[PDB]
Amino acid sequence: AKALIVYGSTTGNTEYTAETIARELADAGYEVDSRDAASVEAGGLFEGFDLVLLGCSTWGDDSIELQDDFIPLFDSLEETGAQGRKVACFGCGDSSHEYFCGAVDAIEEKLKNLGAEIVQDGLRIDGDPRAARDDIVGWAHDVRGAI
Ligand SMILES: Cc1cc2nc3c(=O)[nH]c(=O)nc-3n(C[C@H](O)[C@H](O)[C@H](O)COP(=O)(O)O)c2cc1C
Repeated sequence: AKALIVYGSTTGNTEYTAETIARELADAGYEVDSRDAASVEAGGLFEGFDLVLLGCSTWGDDSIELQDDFIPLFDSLEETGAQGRKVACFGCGDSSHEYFCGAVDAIEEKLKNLGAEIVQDGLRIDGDPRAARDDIVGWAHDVRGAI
């Protein structure tokens, strides 16, 4: 009944993606809360939520880095209340890079170590998200059925 959507986005790709997802969940009857990573703090962030969706863009010149706003959260993921919590991940990227949506893997690896429960494989979007719109909607739909 309650979902938290936390996103880290620079050029607004991931932000558009997060809000598409939320419409999908709010439509199915969930109570939704969307938050910019810049605005939140890690201590008990997952408290009171049945499902969490975390999205981030991928950066870095010579190594894989997470979006700036997300870093603090990622760093203190141990304090969010992730053990046994149902999560799913997403992000925007560019397949011209070697590690296509490398942030997604990093987060997912981190969550499993914490004992989170990963409901579905992460959504990884190439180029412009409005052109992968049906894919976003498809995923939200799948996420829903995997609960
Ligand atoms: C210097 C740089 C490095 C990037 N590195 C990667 C990468 O390793 N893997 C990937 O999929 N995308 C990579 N991308 C691209 C972004 O993630 C992409 O432009 C994305 O749509 C931005 O998402 P946002 O608006 O949510 O910030 C990089 C972009 C730049 C400028």
